[PDB]
Amino acid sequence: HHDMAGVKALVTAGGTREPLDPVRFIGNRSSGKQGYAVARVLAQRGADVTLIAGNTAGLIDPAGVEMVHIGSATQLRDAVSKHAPDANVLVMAAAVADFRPAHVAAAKIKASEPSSIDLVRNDDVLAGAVRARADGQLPNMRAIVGFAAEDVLFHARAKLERKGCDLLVVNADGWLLSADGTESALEHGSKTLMATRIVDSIAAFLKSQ
Amino acid sequence: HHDMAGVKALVTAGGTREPLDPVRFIGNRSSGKQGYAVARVLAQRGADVTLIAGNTAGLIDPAGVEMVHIGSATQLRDAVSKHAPDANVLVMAAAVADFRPAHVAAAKIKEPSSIDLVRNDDVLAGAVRARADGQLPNMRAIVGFAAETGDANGDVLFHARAKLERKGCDLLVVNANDGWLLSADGTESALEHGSKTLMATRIVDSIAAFLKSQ
Ligand SMILES: Nc1ccn([C@@H]2O[C@H](COP(=O)(O)OP(=O)(O)OP(=O)(O)O)[C@@H](O)[C@H]2O)c(=O)n1
Ligand SMILES: Nc1ccn([C@@H]2O[C@H](COP(=O)(O)OP(=O)(O)OP(=O)(O)O)[C@@H](O)[C@H]2O)c(=O)n1
Ligand SMILES: O=C(O)C(=O)c1cn(-c2ccc(O)cc2)c2ccc(-c3ccccc3)cc12
Ligand SMILES: O=C(O)C(=O)c1cn(-c2ccc(O)cc2)c2ccc(-c3ccccc3)cc12
Ligand SMILES: [Ca+2]
Ligand SMILES: [Ca+2]
Repeated sequence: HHDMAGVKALVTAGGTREPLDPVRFIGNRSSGKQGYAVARVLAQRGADVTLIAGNTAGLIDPAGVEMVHIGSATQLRDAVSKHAPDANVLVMAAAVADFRPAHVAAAKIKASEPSSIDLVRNDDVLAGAVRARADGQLPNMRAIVGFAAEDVLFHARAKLERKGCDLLVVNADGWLLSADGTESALEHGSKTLMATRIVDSIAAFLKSQ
Repeated sequence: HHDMAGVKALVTAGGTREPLDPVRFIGNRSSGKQGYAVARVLAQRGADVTLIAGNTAGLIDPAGVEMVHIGSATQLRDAVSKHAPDANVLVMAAAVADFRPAHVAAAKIKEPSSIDLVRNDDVLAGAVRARADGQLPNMRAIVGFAAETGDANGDVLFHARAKLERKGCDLLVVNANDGWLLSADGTESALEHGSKTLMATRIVDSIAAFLKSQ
């Protein structure tokens, strides 16, 4: 029915774009459609949803959802730090870029030997939240959900353990891993059907607390 | 009303994406909207339009336009080499990536090594040379695009004119009034801002004009 009534949820979706200069960047192919699906299903089940959106300009804003638009992985981090204290549930569906150019040209780049692009690591927003909650800075946080693309279960359970989040959605082959040792598989169906299985898992996790 | 009837037009639009692995890539912010609008305005005036499209702002295939979807700059070059002998008009509105990664992983990449790069071919320049070398007998108009600005190395117009001269195309459509239509005869025409549809009309009108002089 409306099991997420009154629940404050913060969702990230899409891929980030790390500028090389004002027009070029490093991007990824994540559509963010799956992240929009969870936000939509959450708003559909009563949650007060805020959505931070990356490279998703051609998607429809989900109904009833407060939209936050970002560009790079660092802008996403700032937006998460800004909105996370108000959330009871955080869903990190963005394909956040793992690295960024070490230098950003303030102008568009233009004849002999090609340059290489030095890289620097971007901050792990999901770990930083897991740490903030463990440091008592996120008293409202009842659920932190991560995503992973990957024996997948070997990599998946190891990644769930390293992130320290409450649930890991891997391949969304597709599985719902709980820190409780629960393993469920995600029947590869529609993005709506998988967004229902995730929120089913979230509402379920919230009740055990 | 149908001035491009019987004209075979080959159009490129959008930005290319140069893969590092299956999920990451190097791209640019090109929407493809002006390139699609020219393809649309060409087909509506009777042309047999083929549109080679890379990354766009989520644009819809125009009706009555033959679509070819490409990813990287090398795939765009191959697609243009394949279709150019049949085209009478080439409109290179795509932002073709000048470089691509030296190595592509077939799987994703879990300290980091920098990204080595290798240059991509200049697809528009190769078309100008092929026609000047007689390999494109049907090609009557070659059109390039440029987004230029004024900097410590020269005013926008200087950069724009230099780009027309180095490329050697018949027309250079320059954005920066919105921009310029520079012809290979030394003709220069401001591009008045309008919708992408209206500006596509001033462009095709310029192309039709050049084709009449040709
Ligand atoms: N800088 C980053 C990178 C990832 N994540 C989040 O952590 C999960 C990681 O996804 P994954 O693709 O596995 O990224 P990595 O943890 O870096 O793993 P790998 O590089 O091996 O793919 C996702 O929820 C993503 O939103 C994040 O918050 N900040
Ligand atoms: N590898 C490339 C690069 C550019 N172009 C084409 O050439 C025209 C001019 O693009 P532009 O990038 O403006 O020319 P460059 O010489 O790459 O510009 P710059 O030297 O300013 O970077 C465009 O129509 C584009 O489609 C191309 O065909 N192949
Ligand atoms: O030099 C040029 O004329 C030139 O176009 C480029 C130079 N870089 C570049 C070199 C080294 C580096 O560290 C950072 C950047 C480019 C990067 C990307 C693109 C591109 C990609 C996709 C679509 C369109 C354009 C084009 C260029
Ligand atoms: O079709 C589009 O709108 C698009 O994406 C464009 C990509 N380039 C482009 C960018 C860099 C480059 O090196 C090569 C090509 C453009 C250049 C000019 C214009 C344009 C021209 C006239 C009026 C309005 C816009 C539009 C594009
Ligand atoms: Ca990653
Ligand atoms: Ca260029």
